[PDB]
Amino acid sequence: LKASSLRALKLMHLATDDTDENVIALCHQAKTPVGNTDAIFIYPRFIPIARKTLKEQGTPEIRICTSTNFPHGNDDIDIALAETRAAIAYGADSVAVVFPYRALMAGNEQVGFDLVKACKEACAAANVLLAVIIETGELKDEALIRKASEISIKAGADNIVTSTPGKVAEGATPESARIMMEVIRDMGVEKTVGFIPVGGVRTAEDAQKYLAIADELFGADWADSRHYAFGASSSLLASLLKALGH
Repeated sequence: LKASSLRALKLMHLATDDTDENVIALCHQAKTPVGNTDAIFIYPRFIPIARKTLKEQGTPEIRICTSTNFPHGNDDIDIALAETRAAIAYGADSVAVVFPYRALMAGNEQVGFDLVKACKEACAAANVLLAVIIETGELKDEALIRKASEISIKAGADNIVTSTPGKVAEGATPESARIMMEVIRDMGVEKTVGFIPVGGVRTAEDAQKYLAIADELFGADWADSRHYAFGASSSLLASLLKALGH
């Protein structure tokens, strides 16, 4: 439980609305007595001040993740793309674009493909990772979750993500995480696509079990910081630190 808790802590993308003050506190929160989270997750406009804060406290390696087409997942590619370009300009390490899940649910699979592909173009050129949030809690159905993951991967997603941080009453479940990870396995893209459960993981016990699914599916070496991340907040961090004696 200690080994798993330290491992999970180091995979966290820590999130808190964001304000200058909140974000500064978040950066400090990411540097713990036992090590640093891999990243923080914030709105694009706070990327410059977070980068400064991280540098000043001597943790320049803590990455900054953000989101676009957020939180609604509308089907306007031009807007999603503009937002993604802006996120890149602010200095994002990764952009998580929200998939147009309502469009998919209405039977339009093409727009999700074109949207993700356009954003991936723009991120790849800037050496920024593109994650895709499919919003499993809105899709609900296994087939829709599989299809959104597949479309996302075919369009070039670097990571597939369950849910939008903070989405009321919606988060990763062992079932959705399993489905999404099976898509990665089945499509043969484990080297190039990672997974991010957002929500659903509140305890050290939870984190241990989630990682066990990853280790089971892909072997124990797979879920490094590039291929797995816990998108979570203070509750999980606190639980992990307690498991570790803080």
